[PDB]
Amino acid sequence: IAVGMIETLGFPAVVEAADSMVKAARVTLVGYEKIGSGRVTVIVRGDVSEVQASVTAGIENIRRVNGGEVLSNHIIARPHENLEYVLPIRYT
Amino acid sequence: IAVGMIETLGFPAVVEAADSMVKAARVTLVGYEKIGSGRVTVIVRGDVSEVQASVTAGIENIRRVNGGEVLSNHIIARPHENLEYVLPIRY
Amino acid sequence: IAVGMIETLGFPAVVEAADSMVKAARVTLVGYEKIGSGRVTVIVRGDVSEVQASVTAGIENIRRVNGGEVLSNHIIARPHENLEYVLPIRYT
Amino acid sequence: IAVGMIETLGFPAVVEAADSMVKAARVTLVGYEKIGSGRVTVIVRGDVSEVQASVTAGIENIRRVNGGEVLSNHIIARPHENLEYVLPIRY
Amino acid sequence: IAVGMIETLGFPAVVEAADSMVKAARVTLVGYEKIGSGRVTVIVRGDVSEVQASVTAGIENIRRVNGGEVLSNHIIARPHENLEYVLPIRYT
Amino acid sequence: IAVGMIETLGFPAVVEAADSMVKAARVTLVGYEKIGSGRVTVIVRGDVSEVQASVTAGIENIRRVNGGEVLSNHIIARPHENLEYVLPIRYT
Repeated sequence: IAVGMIETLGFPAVVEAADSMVKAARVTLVGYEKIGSGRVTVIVRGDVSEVQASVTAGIENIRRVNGGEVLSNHIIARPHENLEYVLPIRYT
Repeated sequence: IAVGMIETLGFPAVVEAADSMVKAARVTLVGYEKIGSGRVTVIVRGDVSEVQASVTAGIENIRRVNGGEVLSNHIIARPHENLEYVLPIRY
Repeated sequence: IAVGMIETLGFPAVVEAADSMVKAARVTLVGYEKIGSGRVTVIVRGDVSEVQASVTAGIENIRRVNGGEVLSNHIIARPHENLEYVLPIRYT
Repeated sequence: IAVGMIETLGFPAVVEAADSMVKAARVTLVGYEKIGSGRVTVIVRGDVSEVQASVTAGIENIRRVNGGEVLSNHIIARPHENLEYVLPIRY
Repeated sequence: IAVGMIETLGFPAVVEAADSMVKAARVTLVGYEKIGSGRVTVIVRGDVSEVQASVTAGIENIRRVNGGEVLSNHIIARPHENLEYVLPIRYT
Repeated sequence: IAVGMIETLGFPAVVEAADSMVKAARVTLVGYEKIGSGRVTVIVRGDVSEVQASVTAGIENIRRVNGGEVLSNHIIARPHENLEYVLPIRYT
């Protein structure tokens, strides 16, 4: 099950990211990760083509946030099961 | 139920943002989020017109905070229900 | 009941802020908030004129701190009761 | 048992580092450490040759993360047992 | 009872600050505060003359820490009792 | 009992620091301290000459870490017992 993630500077931009992602395709938002320096990431899971659709919509719609900025983004089609136990990418 | 958000650099400005928001319209302040680098966000919920009124007043009143600064802001008229269970935008 | 707050870069300056505020007028120190980046705020409650006296004394006396810096400050005369439940401005 | 570590700026890149590491060789991902300033490290354990294979693949695959950056990386073939009880490099 | 405080960038320098302070005079180290951005403060209590002796020796000894830096420092001879209940300056 | 500490920017360099220190002499690694800004310190205890040997090896071996940087370091031969109760330099 693919994982998609968008990392933004600022929390309003991240919420737009999460909303746009779950709206644009059949993905589940499973998490929100703060790592400091104002950097925050939202994580979704779903079929690779859906997750690809989600992430693309996310990066575009953040342009509608005043003071919005995307710092990074990425999709992994088939994450190894080891990640599910160590990183916060898992269904809760 | 719409969600409105103002992110400031500095805590005094966020308090003004929160105060102004709840006073300008029928919205509820539901949260305060710290993400580091001095960045703090206040979050309100309410009808989209009320939330829109709250956020514009917040951005304007932060200007009478000594050292106050708005970094970002945003409104989502109809956030997806999934957001309620993962992000701190909930009652 | 008014709320006053002074935000400094550095913890020694914030302690001077708290001390000067409770000394200069009839206000109660109710809180100390850290939001990262070395930014720290002290919060007092009291009558608006007292809180105004406190905050003014605070900003001046921080000039006596070696390496002291005030980043921001603010007073709200009559905060909405909603704030009491979400923000740490409350009588503990 | 060797320990391998890749530190990145940004969380998405750290996920790729972790995924690539466990896929490139017989290593176990045992941890994720945040130390502030956006710096995050993933830690694996395994035989030194496997760990060496895992870390080089991690550094290489981070390059297909939009906005990804490696800050540091390192392998210790035979870390001292004292490290296991103090640092998050264990189980 | 006076309070003295030295804030450094970096943890090794704060240890030297604490050590030097308790060795230079009859003060008690009561606390260590982290506020982010590498800024850490150590806090002692004692009579104002002792506390003054402790802080000046701290500032001076930090200079033999490789990579050490003092960011700020301060003494309050008679802090208000309200401070004891809100800030980490007391005997726990 | 002496205390030695090396502070690095980045976590991989700190692990090398800890490993090199416990390997180069008869010292115990007792702690790891994060204070933000990517700054992390490892702390060992032992006889002053051993601790001196450990810290020296630590700073040299960090040159073998890709992206490794030492920000500060320091040894205190005989730390005051007060520090043991306030700072994380203790046999936890």
